[PDB]
Amino acid sequence: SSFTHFNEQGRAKMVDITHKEDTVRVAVAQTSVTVSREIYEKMTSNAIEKGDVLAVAQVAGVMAAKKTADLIPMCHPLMLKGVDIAFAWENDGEAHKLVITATVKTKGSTGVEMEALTAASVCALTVYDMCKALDKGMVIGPTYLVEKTGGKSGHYRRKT
Amino acid sequence: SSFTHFNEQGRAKMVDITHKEDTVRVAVAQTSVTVSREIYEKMTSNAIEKGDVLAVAQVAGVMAAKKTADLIPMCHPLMLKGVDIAFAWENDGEAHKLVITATVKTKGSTGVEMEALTAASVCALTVYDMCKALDKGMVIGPTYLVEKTGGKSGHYRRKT
Amino acid sequence: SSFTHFNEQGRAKMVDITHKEDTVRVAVAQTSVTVSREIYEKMTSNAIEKGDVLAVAQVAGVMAAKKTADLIPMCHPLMLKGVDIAFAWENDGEAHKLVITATVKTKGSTGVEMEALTAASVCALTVYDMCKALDKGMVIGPTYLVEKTGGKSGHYRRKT
Amino acid sequence: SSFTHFNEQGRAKMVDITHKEDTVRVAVAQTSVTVSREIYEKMTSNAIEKGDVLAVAQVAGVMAAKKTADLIPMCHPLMLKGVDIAFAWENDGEAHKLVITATVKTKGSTGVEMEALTAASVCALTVYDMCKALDKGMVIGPTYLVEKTGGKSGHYRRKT
Amino acid sequence: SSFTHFNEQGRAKMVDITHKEDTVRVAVAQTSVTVSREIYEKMTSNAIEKGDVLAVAQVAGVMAAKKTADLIPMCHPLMLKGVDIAFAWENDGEAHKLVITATVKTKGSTGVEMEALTAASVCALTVYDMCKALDKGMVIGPTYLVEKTGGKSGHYRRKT
Amino acid sequence: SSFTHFNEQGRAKMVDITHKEDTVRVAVAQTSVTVSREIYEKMTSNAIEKGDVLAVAQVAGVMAAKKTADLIPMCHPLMLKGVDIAFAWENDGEAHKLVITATVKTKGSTGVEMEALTAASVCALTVYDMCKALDKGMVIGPTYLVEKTGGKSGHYRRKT
Repeated sequence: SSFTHFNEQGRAKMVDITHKEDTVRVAVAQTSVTVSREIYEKMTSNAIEKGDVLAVAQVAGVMAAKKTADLIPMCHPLMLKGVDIAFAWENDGEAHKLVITATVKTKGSTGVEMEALTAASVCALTVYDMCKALDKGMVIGPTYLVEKTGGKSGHYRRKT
Repeated sequence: SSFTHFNEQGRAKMVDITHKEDTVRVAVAQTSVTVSREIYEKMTSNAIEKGDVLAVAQVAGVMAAKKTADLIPMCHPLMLKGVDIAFAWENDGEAHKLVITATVKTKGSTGVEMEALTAASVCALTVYDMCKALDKGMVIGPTYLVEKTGGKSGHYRRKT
Repeated sequence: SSFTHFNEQGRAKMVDITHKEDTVRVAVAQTSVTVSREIYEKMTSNAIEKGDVLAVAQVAGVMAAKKTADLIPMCHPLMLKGVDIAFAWENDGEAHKLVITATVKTKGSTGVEMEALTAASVCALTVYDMCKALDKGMVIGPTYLVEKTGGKSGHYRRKT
Repeated sequence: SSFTHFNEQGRAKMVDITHKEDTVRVAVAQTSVTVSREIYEKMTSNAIEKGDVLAVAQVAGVMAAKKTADLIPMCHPLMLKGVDIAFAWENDGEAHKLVITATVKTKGSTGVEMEALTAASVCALTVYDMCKALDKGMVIGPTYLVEKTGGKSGHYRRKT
Repeated sequence: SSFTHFNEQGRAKMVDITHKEDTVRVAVAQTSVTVSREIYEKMTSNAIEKGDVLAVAQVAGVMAAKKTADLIPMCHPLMLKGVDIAFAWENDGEAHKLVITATVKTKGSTGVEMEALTAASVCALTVYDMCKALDKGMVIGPTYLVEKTGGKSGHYRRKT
Repeated sequence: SSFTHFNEQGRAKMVDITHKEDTVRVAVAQTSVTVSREIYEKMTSNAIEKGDVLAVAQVAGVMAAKKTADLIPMCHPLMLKGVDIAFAWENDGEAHKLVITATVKTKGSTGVEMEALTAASVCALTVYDMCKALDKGMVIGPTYLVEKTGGKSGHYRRKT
């Protein structure tokens, strides 16, 4: 086993994928934002705050998926065919945990794990930006790959 | 207490900071990447792999700090005065944990918490991109604010 | 009277504003999207379509204000202090007309008319993108400046 | 009929077009800029002002077509195969009206209506930026789709 | 003497300029494009080719000045106050040489040498892009700083 | 022979390549940075300065290849399949000359000469940015195309 993102001189390169074949590739990444009770309360009630934080974070996440190659040095620029995000409130203890799941799809010679991970990361950062006025102690993550299909390494799926 | 990023119609807005005063503001954010033993071994030895993953991730993180306003919908575009990142290998158990700490500085009417958090997040994503060929099970985070100075809310510092 | 955006050789330049003074500047721009009855009905009822088109368009508009200098060749890159957008349904006849009003604020040596106009334009384009599946005949505009304050030319205000 | 840009949770998503087939797609959009007599005179005579406003606006429009996915939240990033813009002075009354027509072409599973509309919009905004020193009362639009070919909805063509 | 763009760990950082004072800074950079006789002939006659290559290259150069921080890893994002470019045909022998001179101005705690150099470089690349259909043998450069004012290192001026 | 980047009205357009066929295309560009003895000494010894300038410049160059269409007005946005850069110190006299060679690969209907040239140019500019603290007299270039394969004009190769 060995790195693929370094060249003959030990420096970063964008791996040549010219020969590889084009297949349907999908990647699912997950992260979360743990928040204070106050933040959870204001995000789940429209009694006073009618603003939708998730709608904004969703948009940021989708747009981030498209900006992945602009942010990750060696990532290839791809023609994403689809990007969607799903939210779910959970309770990792007594604290409220917003779980974020990003799914990215494409047709090409390279996976979209980075696009999914980046979409999830920026989605979380946006939730943080929209709620930080209430509390700066919010915690993002862990962030990880849930699964990916297509490509050489076949189907990947985090064990649970 | 209340959200600041929503307008009179319950939709997202970039808060007007015209009246606020310009002061020295700093923000420190932290995250990490937990990796397999193989990834740790190849990143800490130059015997075969001479490529520097941290050098690439560092560059990505600094550039991400500058792209923060392009990624986070309601963030103000700022003239960052400084951005630096520090790395440290730790052992959150028997697994190797790369700790990433991003520090951002500026002079203005709004904090740089998002710039620091974004810098740290993309730095981590880049480490993941550079090592994923070896293992897709890497875990990023938790990501959180360590401290921030300047501004209304005074000095913030996560308790440890 | 004469152009300011052309140089000694008759080609485009970014006008030097080094000597000018920094003052509070605001700009308000307006546009609209005329839509079919079906589009209006689905955007104003949550009975089936619960998606908020305006929330997405609002985010796009704010982000576009920040990208103004990236899109308009000779515009100066500014540290926007605030950006907000307001919506209102009107009836320019028997057809439904969504009126969009973008307000941009800053502190500097140049106005933000372009930022407001661009914010409004992209906000409208986003409404169009979100509803085009229903009808491609939507009409955007007219788009124009409502008013601007600060600067040499003093206070401007479109007569009505 | 129903929206396609919203997901199972009522939030924005980039529609999956993985299954669709790749065909030749074209889109033509139109807009205009109504200007004062003075602006028209200086743009149509090289006696004193030799700067070419249309050359600058043309460049901005083409570049905007490529930035469409960066500006419109749910638009797919495409490999545009061609982008061209045409100008024509008209007289919508006694006032001078610069008509702008943008044509975008590509080969893929999704239309380029947004790319054409965005190209036209930014082209107009650039004309406004280059002439605003003379008058801020310029009016942009209406902006609309003239026609599009390829895709499910077959050939579209605005009736005149 | 020592590098300023590396941190305590030997990796890239954006130097903190928080303490420095804000002064008027200017930078002038120069480059050129050596072309074949055919390219020179078509660029200097409107008999058949009426397209203005310099107008396009000028726009690209100005826009590149603004994108400098997006391209150069450790450059600070600045509020440029002015950007202009000048062209001149010369004869570095019997071959035609288009000389490009970019001038950038700002008010801040850091010079704009990179903005001027980048503006000149992209301006040249654009001339190349517009004429490559005629010949791929065009040569760009040398590219260098002509002079800079303001800052610690005082006034710099290349000896001739 | 004639320009391809101008339309029927003598203004810039992105040439339609819809009909052309997709083939493997490669482009190799070269440039250099001539530096003072002091700069060469600090870049080739780790005795004190352990920072790797080439690692940073390499990353900037690869990322610039992907940003080519954002910088060069009429360039088509492509799905680059590979980007690599190679360095070599030479002595164009008694002065030290860092030679930079960028290779870009893709599969499509248009060459990647601009991507290679842009990658090389920004790589050089980054070396300059990282070393300018030591000397502002560094000279970049000449920059030129070494060779390109695929496409109509067949195989191109600069004579030496």
